[PDB]
Amino acid sequence: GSVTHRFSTKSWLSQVCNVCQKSMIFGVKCKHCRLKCHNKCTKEAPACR
Ligand SMILES: [Zn+2]
Ligand SMILES: [Zn+2]
Repeated sequence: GSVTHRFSTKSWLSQVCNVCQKSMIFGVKCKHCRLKCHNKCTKEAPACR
């Protein structure tokens, strides 16, 4: 079928990117593995195991 995980958007308030970690509120939820990362930051964040 497809091994592509679907990401979602989230922005609480006091949350920080789990990749570059900076002043902002950007987060993405990856299923199959369950991870959090900037709106994208794919260049920094690793590959969804
Ligand atoms: Zn980031
Ligand atoms: Zn995943």
